[PDB]
Amino acid sequence: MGKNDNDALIMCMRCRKVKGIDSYSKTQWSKTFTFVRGRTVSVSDPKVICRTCQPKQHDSIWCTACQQTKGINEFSKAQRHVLDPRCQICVHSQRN
Ligand SMILES: [Zn+2]
Ligand SMILES: [Zn+2]
Repeated sequence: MGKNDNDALIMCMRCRKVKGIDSYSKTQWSKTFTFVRGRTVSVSDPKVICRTCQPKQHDSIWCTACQQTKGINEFSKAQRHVLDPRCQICVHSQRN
């Protein structure tokens, strides 16, 4: 499960930087090999990027109740429509 085969280093095509499963996501690193006839096989040419090389953005809503940035996950849909969104926690704190 990592006796010595965990020293594999995948070259990044983005920053031409070579790193191990450390700087490589498990999902991306897994693409280094595929399953054939029920046998593990190394991909001929696996194209992957670094964790930082890949994009990462998420929508959020500014709250004036606590003056803290929060995602839309912890924010009700209606709270997003209003002109003054309030965290699902702030609303239960201000008794609205
Ligand atoms: Zn990279
Ligand atoms: Zn708030």
